[PDB]
Amino acid sequence: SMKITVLGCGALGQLWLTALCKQGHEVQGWLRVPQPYCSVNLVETDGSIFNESLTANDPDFLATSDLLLVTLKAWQVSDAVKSLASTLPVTTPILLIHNGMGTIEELQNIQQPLLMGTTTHAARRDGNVIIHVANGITHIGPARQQDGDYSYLADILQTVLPDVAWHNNIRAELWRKLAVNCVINPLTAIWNCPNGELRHHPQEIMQICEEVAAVIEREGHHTSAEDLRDYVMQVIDATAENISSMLQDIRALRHTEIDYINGFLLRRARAHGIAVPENTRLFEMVKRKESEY
Ligand SMILES: NC(=O)c1ccc[n+]([C@@H]2O[C@H](COP(=O)([O-])OP(=O)(O)OC[C@H]3O[C@@H](n4cnc5c(N)ncnc54)[C@H](OP(=O)(O)O)[C@@H]3O)[C@@H](O)[C@H]2O)c1
Ligand SMILES: CC(C)(CO)[C@@H](O)C(=O)[O-]
Repeated sequence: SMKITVLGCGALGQLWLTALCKQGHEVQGWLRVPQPYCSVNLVETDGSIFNESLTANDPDFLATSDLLLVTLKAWQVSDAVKSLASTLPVTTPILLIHNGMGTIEELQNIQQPLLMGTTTHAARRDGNVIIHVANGITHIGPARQQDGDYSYLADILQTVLPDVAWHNNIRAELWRKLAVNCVINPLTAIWNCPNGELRHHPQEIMQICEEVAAVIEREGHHTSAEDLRDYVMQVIDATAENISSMLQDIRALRHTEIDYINGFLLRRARAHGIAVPENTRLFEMVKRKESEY
């Protein structure tokens, strides 16, 4: 029924391409370097394997797509989206799913309906396959004031890769994800540790949460440092044995998403005159680790 272009055919993109294929939707990948085909290779939670070769980089397929689904790293997002937006119909919604925040600020002139999403699914590259590590929920809603009700997408996507929840205002959700990510990613990348080690660092966590709560406050959302801290510990307790995405990036010598996590927090703090010494130091530490490669 649906025709979807997936931009960013990595771990997340392949997860969605597989799911969308199993429900009989028409899909293609959009790759950085144009190629004969997009190969999709996915090991599901049980152990089953999906192997397909799909259309890639077809501009006509793009011009007649019902949705652009974007599953790029946050620093890759807005240049890639801008370059596809003049071919995609002015009416086709663009759904951004990434960690961090700050991309919407880079996409103010997009004429398409723009949607933002967070997900707790986990998918990992293991050599040449993607492994679906965990199931989860994807929260989606409008990116901007002008973007309307595309809740119909949530219904459709619930039948593809549950669970999916639509929110008329997604901001609170982005901030709560940003808060946990400001804690776990830089600290794990710095200490080279599994998430669960952070349970030994309650003072540092709480210091970061106080800074985040102060900014979220000024951005017009009711929270407290204690509430954010409680949520960080839930996430830590749930993921105790995991290697965070930022630590995985570090270990693998890839560029990190720091500019859209703590980096974005710093941008919002500075815009309001909120001193965030601890987030600043974590940001500098991650940037430094990256300069060693
Ligand atoms: N994986 C997960 O379990 C998970 C869970 C929750 C949230 N997320 C978030 O989702 C986002 C995507 O994560 P991921 O883990 O799926 O990353 P990923 O595996 O690196 O996938 C991104 C893909 O996009 C490709 N790409 C880079 N620039 C492109 C461009 N300009 N045009 C088309 N393709 C391009 C990359 O190829 P190259 O690497 O060759 O450049 C890569 O295959 C991140 O913000 C991440 O934090 C991931
Ligand atoms: C919450 C989180 C930090 C758990 O590892 C995840 O967003 C990640 O790894 O990026």
